[PDB]
Amino acid sequence: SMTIMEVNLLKGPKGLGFSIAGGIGNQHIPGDNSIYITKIIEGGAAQKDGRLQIGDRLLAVNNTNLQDVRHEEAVASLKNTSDMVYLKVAKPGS
Repeated sequence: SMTIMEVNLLKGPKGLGFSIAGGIGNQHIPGDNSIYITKIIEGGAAQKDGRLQIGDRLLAVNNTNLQDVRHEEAVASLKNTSDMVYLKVAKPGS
């Protein structure tokens, strides 16, 4: 089974503060189109909160499922969010 966590972040003065890779046409692992968190930016909301980690797979932002999307669409979904943002992640499985 998947180890799933839900994290609600307030963007704040420095924003959510994490980078993502992966996506359709931009695979992080061969055969895997998942979106992966690759950096936690110093000073951002993700760092302050502490729950998100490099290596997490970003499953959804609010009501938008990101399990099989283009990287550009995943980035857009993160930017199309208001001050409180629901993030659902899978922790490393393997």
